[PDB]
Amino acid sequence: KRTMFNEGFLGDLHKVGENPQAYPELMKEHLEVTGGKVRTRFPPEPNGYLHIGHSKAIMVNFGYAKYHNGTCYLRFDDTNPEKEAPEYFESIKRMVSWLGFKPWKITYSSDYFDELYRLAEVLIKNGKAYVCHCTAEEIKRGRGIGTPGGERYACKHRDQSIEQNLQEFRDMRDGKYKPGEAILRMKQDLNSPSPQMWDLIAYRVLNAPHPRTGTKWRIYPTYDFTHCLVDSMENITHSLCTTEFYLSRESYEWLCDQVHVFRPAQREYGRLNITGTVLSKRKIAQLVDEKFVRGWDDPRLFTLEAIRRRGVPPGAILSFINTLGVTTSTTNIQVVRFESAVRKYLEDTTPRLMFVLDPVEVVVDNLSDDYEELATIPYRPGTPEFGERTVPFTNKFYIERSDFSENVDDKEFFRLTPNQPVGLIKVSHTVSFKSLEKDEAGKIIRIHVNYDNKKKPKTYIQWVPISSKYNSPLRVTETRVYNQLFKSENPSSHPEGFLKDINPESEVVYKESVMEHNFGDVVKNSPWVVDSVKNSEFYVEEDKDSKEVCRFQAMRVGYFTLDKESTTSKVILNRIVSLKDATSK
Ligand SMILES: [Br-]
Ligand SMILES: [Cl-]
Ligand SMILES: [Zn+2]
Repeated sequence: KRTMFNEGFLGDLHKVGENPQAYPELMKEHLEVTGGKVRTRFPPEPNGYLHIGHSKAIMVNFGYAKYHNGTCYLRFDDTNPEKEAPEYFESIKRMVSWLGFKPWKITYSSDYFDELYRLAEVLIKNGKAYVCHCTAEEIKRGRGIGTPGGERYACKHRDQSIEQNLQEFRDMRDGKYKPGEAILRMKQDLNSPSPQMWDLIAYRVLNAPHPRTGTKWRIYPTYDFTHCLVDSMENITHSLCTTEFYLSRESYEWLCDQVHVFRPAQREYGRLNITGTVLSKRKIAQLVDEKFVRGWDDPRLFTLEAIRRRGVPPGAILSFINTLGVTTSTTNIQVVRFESAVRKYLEDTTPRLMFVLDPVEVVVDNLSDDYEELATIPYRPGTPEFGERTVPFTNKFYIERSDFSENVDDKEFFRLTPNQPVGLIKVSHTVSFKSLEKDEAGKIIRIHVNYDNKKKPKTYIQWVPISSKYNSPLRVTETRVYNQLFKSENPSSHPEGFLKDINPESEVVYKESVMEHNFGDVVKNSPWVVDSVKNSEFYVEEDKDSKEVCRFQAMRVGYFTLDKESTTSKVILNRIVSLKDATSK
């Protein structure tokens, strides 16, 4: 019964209405508005695509609310003016939804600019802010900073009367200062040992339009100003951020107290750090721009869009996050570890098909054209709810080129050779080599065998029959096999730069693979959900029309799903992950 929500960091969280206040009477309205129910928020900046790390923030905030029958905001933190970029907003919405969560309301930090400005005047009127005209360097010097440790002291602006500050702030608003010539600073404590109390900048002059508020504003608040005040206005009961910002909790609470508003409870958890890839917008941008990957959703990347297109089930991500647990400590996870978790999840949940990447035609010389041995095969052993299907064994079929070898002295090779018969999955007898045919280039184009129907074979291989009756094979136009994008676990530390740690074989494309005809029924009945998952607390209902929900295990090959670009006419598969953890090879 124990999950991340009732133990560790989330388990130790306060109850609604039991977090400390500077002013006692403010809790009353808080409880009235919240109704004593949990209110969290997911407040991403809509200036980029979300990556795997954000899955933890999503699950933590939406999950905690859900667990307590409360609500979670989806708040676009658009505090800073930016160029229009709708794609980021919609992607964020899709990813939240993809992971199975629902915002009770969607808001923007910019929705509160009017109230934020008012509170800024309140802060000034309470003698807790001043208008400063110091340059960036003069501000650094006042903070004892090009190395730190120096003496700290106030500028002359800090002593300004309330009247002067208020007038100058209104002049900032009305465009009487150029950008940088004036800022509103919080009047905190320059003698404090904490940098977050060194008179933080609250408002800047930017003279730039805003997508939501147009040309209305010449001045904008900073994150230091907006985050706690918006949390307060939205009556957040649990403001959950990463420990990366633990130091700012002091100034977070200070600001609320200075303008006499409800003081929300900011509590910090350790973020998820994925190593073995690159997550910065600038570096991924380089990969995309220079064509190292196909785009921002390329399956080799660890953006959430990429992970979705790759075929990683959303429930696997949720389960993974829960297993790691949530505490004040960061979770530092290798790509290999994440991929192992996905692999195990897929092994528990996927239907199993016979699929041949690089097919070689096999002809059975001693079987008639009307011979048909119907092999009925469960979609997944030990999973009755997945049912079964049938595959016709005829006198013509395809096997993997890698499942035949002419080298009869290779004691490690357990498949088909001229001196060694091979078994076929769910087929009664083995097949034995008779002859082969090559083209001028020496490539094998056909193998003749006998069906040994009148000593056990070393292994049983997959096969795809040629059978017009059952429209077999299903022909796959393109199969994209993905390996590690980088050769090392720390690409950014590569001498010649991270781009030089790229793995040349990160994407291997196979053309004209062949698949058993029952793939059609697999597609039709996707997603395939085992009972254990259906009844778990991490079940995510997926869109049955999404391509990526068509996940399956290709026996002896790996785990695959349909790519975004796939169609019935031109089937395109992505390999989600290989069958097994790495070997020395
Ligand atoms: Br955060
Ligand atoms: Cl490649
Ligand atoms: Zn100053």
